[PDB]
Amino acid sequence: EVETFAFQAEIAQLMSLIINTFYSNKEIFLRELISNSSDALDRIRYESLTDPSKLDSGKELHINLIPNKQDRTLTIVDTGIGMTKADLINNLGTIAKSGTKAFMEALQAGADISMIGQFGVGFYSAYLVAEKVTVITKHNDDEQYAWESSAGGSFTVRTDTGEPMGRGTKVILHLKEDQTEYLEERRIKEIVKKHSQFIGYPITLFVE
Ligand SMILES: Nc1ncnc2c1nc(Sc1cc3c(cc1I)OCO3)n2C[C@H]1CCCN(Cc2cccc(S(=O)(=O)F)c2)C1
Repeated sequence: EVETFAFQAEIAQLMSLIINTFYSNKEIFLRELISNSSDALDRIRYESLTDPSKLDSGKELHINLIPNKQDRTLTIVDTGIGMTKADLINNLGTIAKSGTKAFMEALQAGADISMIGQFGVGFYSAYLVAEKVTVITKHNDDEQYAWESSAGGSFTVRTDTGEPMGRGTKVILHLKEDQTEYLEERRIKEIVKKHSQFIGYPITLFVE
């Protein structure tokens, strides 16, 4: 049972801007996703101070980067706090509406796409390099879901039938045909070193 949803017009507008604007420095997507993973790892660590039981779904706090040339995917995996169905359908968009407006205001005033993370919507920078994004996520006290969107104004949510994760989020980037450089070990290493070098969690780059 797959549910189909329309993005708020403001989010659809943001995604179109990311897809349509000529902007050569696409590699910033990876910093934005790693930063989101780090923040989600922080969140579950903090929650666990008052309530140790929230690590019952996994004590290890880390990030994996998994390239796959057969599937033409780059997956960013974390064991952070995860997202609920209510998040995927309602709450993320509610919060992202404000950040999107500020970001577009800043772009008018002369900012560039590389500062998107200051507005809380760096996730959508995935669409610089991906034709489709699939998000697998599991939050304590909710089920594992698959969110998916190829932009175009809509997204889908299903209960995920795949391998159970425990707790956390997988962002699966289905890369555009001309963006397969982000599957190459040397390129990913370069980018993580340049932009994500002080992240306070292990980042494991899987080999093909
Ligand atoms: N890896 C990750 N792990 C966990 N979470 C991640 C994440 N990546 C992202 S970004 C992302 C990923 C997406 C997306 C949109 C975005 I925008 O659509 C499909 O998938 N988020 C979502 C976070 C990013 C920081 C701002 N919050 C606000 C918030 C909302 C609701 C509830 C709370 S609360 O419980 O603390 F009150 C807070 C959401």
